[PDB]
Amino acid sequence: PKVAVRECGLPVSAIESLCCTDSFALIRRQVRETAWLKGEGKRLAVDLGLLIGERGPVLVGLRRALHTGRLPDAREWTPRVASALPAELAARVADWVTRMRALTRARRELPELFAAEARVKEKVLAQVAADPGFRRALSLASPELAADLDRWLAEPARRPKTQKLLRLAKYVARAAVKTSPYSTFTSMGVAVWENGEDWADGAIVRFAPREPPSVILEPSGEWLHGALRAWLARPENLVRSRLRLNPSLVIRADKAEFLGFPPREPIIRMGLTPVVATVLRLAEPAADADGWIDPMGFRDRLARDLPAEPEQVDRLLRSLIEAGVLEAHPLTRAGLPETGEWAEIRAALRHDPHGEDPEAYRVRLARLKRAMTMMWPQGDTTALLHETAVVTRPVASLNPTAWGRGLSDLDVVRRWLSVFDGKLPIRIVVAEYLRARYGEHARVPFLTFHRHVQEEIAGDAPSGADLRTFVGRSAAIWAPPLAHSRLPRLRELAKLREAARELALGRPEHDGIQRVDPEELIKQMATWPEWIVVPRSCACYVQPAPEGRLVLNVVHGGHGRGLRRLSHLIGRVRGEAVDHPMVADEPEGTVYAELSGSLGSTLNVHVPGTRYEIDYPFSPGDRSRDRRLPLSDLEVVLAPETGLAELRSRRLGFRVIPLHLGMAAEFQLPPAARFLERAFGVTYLPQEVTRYPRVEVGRVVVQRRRWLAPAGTLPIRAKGEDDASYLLRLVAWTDANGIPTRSFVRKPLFLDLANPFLVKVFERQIRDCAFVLFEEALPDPADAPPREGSDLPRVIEFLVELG
Ligand SMILES: Nc1ncnc2c1ncn2[C@@H]1O[C@H](COP(=O)(O)O)[C@@H](NC(=O)[C@@H](N)CCC(=O)O)[C@H]1O
Repeated sequence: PKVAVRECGLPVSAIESLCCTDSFALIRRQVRETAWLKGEGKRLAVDLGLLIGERGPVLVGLRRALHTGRLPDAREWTPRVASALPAELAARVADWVTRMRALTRARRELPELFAAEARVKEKVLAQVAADPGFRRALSLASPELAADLDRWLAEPARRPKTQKLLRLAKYVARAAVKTSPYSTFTSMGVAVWENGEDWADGAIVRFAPREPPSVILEPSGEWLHGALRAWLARPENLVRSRLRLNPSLVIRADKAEFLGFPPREPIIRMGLTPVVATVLRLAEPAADADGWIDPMGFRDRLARDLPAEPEQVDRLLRSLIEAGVLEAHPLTRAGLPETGEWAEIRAALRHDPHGEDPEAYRVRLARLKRAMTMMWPQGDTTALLHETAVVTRPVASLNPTAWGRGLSDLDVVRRWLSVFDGKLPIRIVVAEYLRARYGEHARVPFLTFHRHVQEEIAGDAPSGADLRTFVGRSAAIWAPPLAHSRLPRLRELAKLREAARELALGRPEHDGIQRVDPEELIKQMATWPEWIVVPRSCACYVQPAPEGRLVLNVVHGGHGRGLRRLSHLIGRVRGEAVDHPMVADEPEGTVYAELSGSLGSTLNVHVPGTRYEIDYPFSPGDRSRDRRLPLSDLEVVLAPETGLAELRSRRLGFRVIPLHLGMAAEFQLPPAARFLERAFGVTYLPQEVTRYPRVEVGRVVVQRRRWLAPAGTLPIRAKGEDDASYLLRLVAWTDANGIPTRSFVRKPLFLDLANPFLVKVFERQIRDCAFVLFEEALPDPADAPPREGSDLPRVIEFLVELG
C-alpha cells in the first residue's frame, strides 16, 4: 500500500500563538457562568414560589428578579427575607447573589484585557509570518501583500492596516492547518512501512528529521502550449520539427475525419483531392520506426511521387499542418531544441534559487513573467507560474499493525462509495444511447460515437434528452433527476443510493457519532447489480485523528495518480528517476492505457505508467509504435456482463480501459479525452440550529460532525459600537448550540474563536449569507502527531493508494 504525506509548512504553534488565551478563558468562564446563573435563578424562583404558597410581597419581587436574571433590589434581599426562608434556600440565594455580583464586575474588566491581548498578537503574527518558507509561498501567491510583509519586518512598529493583517492571518491559517497544494505552503514526500515491532510507542507514524523542502518552478501548461503552437506554425521551424499523422484521422473512402487543435477540439470532416489522399498514404512508409516523419525527406519523397515542384509540395504540407491532419512537434523532450528565447525560458525555469531572499524571488519571477509574455501573451491565463515543494527522502515511517483495521475499513468504504459516483449516470445514459441508436450487438468506431453524442448535445431532439441532462453543460435539472426518469437503471440507481444513505443514517447518535459496522456495507454490496463496478484502485486522502481514526477527505482514481507526479517531481530534484511500478494488465483480454503525452497541462507530466497508451491527437507520447492504440483504432461495444459501453482495440482485440493518471482536473482535459474519462474511465472523484452527527464506518470518518445555522440565528455585530462584547455574544451562541471552539466554516474557513484575526475574517465573510455550516475540526490541529528534537508538530494528510 503505497503512501505519501502532505505536510503544512507552518507548525501548529504558529496558529496556537495567535490565540488570545487569557481573555478567551475569561470569555468562556463568563459564558458558562451566565448560563449557570440564569438556570439557577429560574430554579430558585420555582422554590421560592412554593415557599410563598406554603405560607397561607418582597418575596414576589425577589422571585421576579431570580426568574428574570437580575440582581435583587436592596429592598428584595435583606436579612429578614433571608430569615423567612429555609436555610438551604437562603444559602442558595446568597450564593447566586454573590456570583451575580462577581460576574457583573468581571464583565466590566474584560474589554480592556481582550483589546490589549489582541493588539500584542499583531506582533506575534509578524513573528509567525517571518518564516522563510512561508514568505516564499506568499510571494508567489500574493506578491504585494508579501512585499508589505517584508517592509513590516524591516520596519517593526510600522503597524499595517487591519485589512492586510486579516489577509496575512488567513494565509498563516492556511499554511498551519490546510493540507492542500498551494505552493511552498505545504510540501509532499513518500512514506514507508516500518517493521511493526518497533512501535511500543503507540504512534501510527514516526517522522524523520525535517528535510528542507525543494521547490520545482513550472510554467502554466496553457501558456506553454499556446506559445509552442505559435512557434510550430512558423515556416523556419519545419526543419526543427517532426511530423506525424493525427491519430484521430479516419479516411471514410472520400473524406478525412479527424479532431482538430485543443482546447476547442472541433470534429472535422474535409474533402480529399486525389493528391491530398496520396500525400496521406505516403505518410505511412515515410514514417520512422516509431511513427515520426522527417519533414525534409518527406518533401522530396512527395516531390518524386507527385509531380516534382517543391514550391507546392511545401504549401500542400503547410495546408495539411494548418488544418490539423499532419501535426508539427518540436525535436526534443520538454520545450524547443534550443532556440534562443526557449533556452532562456528553460534555463530561468531551471535556475536553482539557493540563498535567495523573498524580495529577490519576487524580482526574479516578475522578470520571468515578462520574458514569457514578450513571447506569447498571458491572455486570460490566470497564473503564469506554479511552484511545488517536495522532499527527496522518506518523510515518515508508518506502523503497519496500528494502521491495519483502519485500512481494512477504508477499503470497504472505498468500494461502497462507488454507488455515489457522479459518472455512473453518465455510463448508464451512454450505454442506453449505444443500445438505442445502433443495437445491442453494435460496434461503433469511437470517433463516430463521440461525434454522434456531441451532435445530440448541440441539437434539440428527445433522443438527445438524457445525454443533455447528464453529459451536457449542467450538474442536472435540479439534483441528479433519478427516481422519476424514463430509464429503468437510473431509477434502480436512485433507490440503491437512498438505501445506502438510509442504511448509514438508520442508527443511533451516541456522543455525536453514528457508527456503521463495515460488514453492514459488505452485506449491502453483495446485493448490488453488476453495472455498479468498483474501481480496482483508489487514491484515498486521509488525516489521522484520535483513537485510531482516519478522516476521509477525498477519493480519486488510483493507479499511481498523484503518486506518479510526486515521483517525477522527486526525480527532477534528485537528478535520477524513481521507478514507479507499472499498472498490471488484467484480466487477460483487458489493458489499461493512459492517454498519451500531457494533454496541454504540466500537471500530467509523469512516470509513464501503463504499457500501452491511447494515442491522442496533439499530445504525443513516449511509447513504441506497437504499444500505441490511436483514437482511430478504438471501438465501442456493449459488454454482456455489465450492459455498459466499453472500449475495444479494433487492431488487437483487447478491452481498453482509459486511464488519466496525471493531476490535471477532468475539465482541463480536451473534449474527447474528457468523454473517454467520464464515460469509460474507472475512477469516481431548517429555521434553527441543526446538528448532524459524525458518521464513521468503523474508524473511517466518512462525514464530520456539522452544525447548520440559518442567516437569522447567528449573532450580528450591531454597529452601535460593539467591540469584544461581540465575541462574548458569539461564544454565548456557539456554546449554547454545542459548536466547538475550532471549526471549518462554509473553500472552508478555519475558525478559532480564541483567534481575534480569524473571528473578524469570519464576521466579514458570513454577512448576507443564507446558511452557515460549521464542521468540527477533525483532526484538531492540537491533535497533530508528535515530533522529535526541535521539529514542531505539523498538520498532515496521507495519500494512501488501496488496491
Ligand atoms: N473539517 C475539517 N477538519 C480538519 N481539517 C479540515 C477540515 N476541512 C478542511 N480541512 C483541511 O483544509 C483543507 C481544505 O481547505 P482548501 O484548500 O480547500 O481551501 C483540507 N484539505 C483537503 O481536503 C485536501 N484533500 C486537499 C483539497 C484540495 O486540494 O482542494 C483539510 O486539510
